[PDB]
Amino acid sequence: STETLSFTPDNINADISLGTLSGKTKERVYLAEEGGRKVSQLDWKFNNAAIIKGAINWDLMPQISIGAAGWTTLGSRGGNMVDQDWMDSSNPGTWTDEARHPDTQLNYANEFDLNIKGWLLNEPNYRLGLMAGYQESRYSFTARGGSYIYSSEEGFRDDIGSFPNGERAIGYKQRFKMPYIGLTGSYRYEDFELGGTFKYSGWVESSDNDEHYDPKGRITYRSKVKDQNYYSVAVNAGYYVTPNAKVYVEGAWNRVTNKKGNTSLYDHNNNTSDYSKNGAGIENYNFITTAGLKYTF
Ligand SMILES: CCCCCCCCO[C@@H]1O[C@H](CO)[C@@H](O)[C@H](O)[C@H]1O
Ligand SMILES: CCCCCCCCO[C@@H]1O[C@H](CO)[C@@H](O)[C@H](O)[C@H]1O
Repeated sequence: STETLSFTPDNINADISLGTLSGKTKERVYLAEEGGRKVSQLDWKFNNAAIIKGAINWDLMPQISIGAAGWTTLGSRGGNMVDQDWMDSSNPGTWTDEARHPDTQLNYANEFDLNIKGWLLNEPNYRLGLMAGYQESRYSFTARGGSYIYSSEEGFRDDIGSFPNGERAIGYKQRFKMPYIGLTGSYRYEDFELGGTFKYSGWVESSDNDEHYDPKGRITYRSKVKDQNYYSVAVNAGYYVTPNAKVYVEGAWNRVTNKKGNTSLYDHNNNTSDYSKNGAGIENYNFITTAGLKYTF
């Protein structure tokens, strides 16, 4: 089993699949000089965005395998976005302004992953291995128009208006660099196979770019968070239609826990910039449902 000294650059298997990606990311702003309370929060979300997913696995030795994976959206997907503010420092906890944007879309999203697997168990009917790898994912959104419910000077959720259809918009990009460790495995009875994979990271580095388009309030925000936590849980079920062709179905969840980081503001109008330590926060989570084929050459 895992105690067999040999080399097999010959052992390779490919994995191609289709499915959907659903998720949500929360963009937060904090005021250091005010207890570090939350003052802004943008909630970008979207469901069933079609994606193509694939992997190439090299089972070089009984002890270790190398793998490269990736997925990307197959076109855009309309979503939703909500922007709230807590301008009342005497009542932080209840939002004072809420802007809704149904006209939002996930322009695109993708991810690649390179890893190594150290097999603890490697038999014909069951596999258990440690993992170590690196992943990078990107997201890009755009919100347009929408309605609001702001708070006047001496009022509260009174200034209930509406935005110019298509005007004032916002662009939001993100990047997640994730070095990680994991556990993967699968048991096989007859031609049926059940498997799972778990990932963890405490070294995540996320960064985002928020574009506020409006020849009036045209600002650019940039944030970066470090040593952020990441968790992932995936499970699959499949059948060996042929000795070396597995048809399978899979479900994956993953989360990036919120943490504070630094942010930089760029006001194009006044050509003024502003830096604020621990002024930003970033978090997200995703659900990936997929089905496909794993061919072992
Ligand atoms: C097999 C891969 C097919 C990829 C094609 C995806 C087509 C959907 O893609 C979408 O089409 C819209 C209409 O033109 C555009 O406005 C969007 O920007 C684009 O993302
Ligand atoms: C078989 C594999 C098909 C892959 C289809 C890829 C279609 C490319 O998709 C494109 O990705 C860009 C990201 O840079 C987006 O900005 C574009 O709006 C999107 O259409």
